[PDB]
Amino acid sequence: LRRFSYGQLAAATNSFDQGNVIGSSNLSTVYKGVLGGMVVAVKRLNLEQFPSKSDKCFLTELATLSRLRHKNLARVVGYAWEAGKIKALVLDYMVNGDLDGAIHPSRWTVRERLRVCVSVAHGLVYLHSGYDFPVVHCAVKPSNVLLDGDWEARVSDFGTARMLGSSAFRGTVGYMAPEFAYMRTVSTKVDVFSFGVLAMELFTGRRPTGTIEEDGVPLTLQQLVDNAVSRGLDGVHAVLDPRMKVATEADLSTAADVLAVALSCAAFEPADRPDMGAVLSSLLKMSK
Ligand SMILES: Nc1ncnc2c1ncn2[C@@H]1O[C@H](COP(=O)(O)OP(=O)(O)OP(=O)(O)O)[C@@H](O)[C@H]1O
Ligand SMILES: [Mg+2]
Repeated sequence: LRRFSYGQLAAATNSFDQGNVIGSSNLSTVYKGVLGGMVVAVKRLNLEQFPSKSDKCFLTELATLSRLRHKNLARVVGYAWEAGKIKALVLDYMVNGDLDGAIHPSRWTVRERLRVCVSVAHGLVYLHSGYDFPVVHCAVKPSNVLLDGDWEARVSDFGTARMLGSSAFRGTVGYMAPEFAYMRTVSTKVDVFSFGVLAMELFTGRRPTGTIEEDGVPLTLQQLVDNAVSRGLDGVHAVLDPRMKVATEADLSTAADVLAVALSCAAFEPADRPDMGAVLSSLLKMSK
């Protein structure tokens, strides 16, 4: 875990040039950087506008990510920490962007999307039980899944992690377990829920925003998928991502099986949700 200066990160990011921006939110800007010539991502918190959650998310990401390692997790290289000037994480650069960009001939066949689910599941199994204490990520969603030079998925963005010991929901709310969104309850099951929603979006191509139908009742992504799965393989086909090739029985059957797993993950009651271990198990049977 190297500590970097402002000047070092300024130089690496070409003076934080707009053309090096590879990612943005209200709370941070992520820059491509080059330090032995190692390519990195520099996640720079927005200290000027949002000092106190910049601090919370900075320290959370730094404390959490510096203790963890796994092939399906983002990797921290170092940080810069100069109050009032810069707080930044220096991360392994992931050349193929994030899963949100990948979702919204194509490489993203049913098998390749199943592979991403498996990879993310490995990351989440490690978070929940591979370290000395369970780490709950709390923001599982496609924009927090990055892609390798080998298109291997990596769980990223630990700014909301906790260590234990038109639309229907806009922005990121559609990914959140109800007990997490409404009461900030944190358990490993909140990540199981979000993983279910991620998998649904990955195979339908639909953000989990949902829709207010015209009686004013919201149709969640989960309910859309539940209705399709209940209508059999032909129902599932109707709801799958139109940009995804679904030609063989095997590809449709595999996608149907993922959505059935995703529906169990997104159960309303936390106790009805499987653990990530059983989720991984189901997905590993489906990669055979
Ligand atoms: N290591 C990395 N390599 C390449 N791109 C990255 C990396 N980390 C982040 N990005 C890009 O930056 C975007 C946002 O970064 P990140 O999610 O870490 O912080 P955030 O924007 O504050 O979180 P959120 O978007 O959930 O509010 C990602 O969607 C991704 O496209
Ligand atoms: Mg974040």
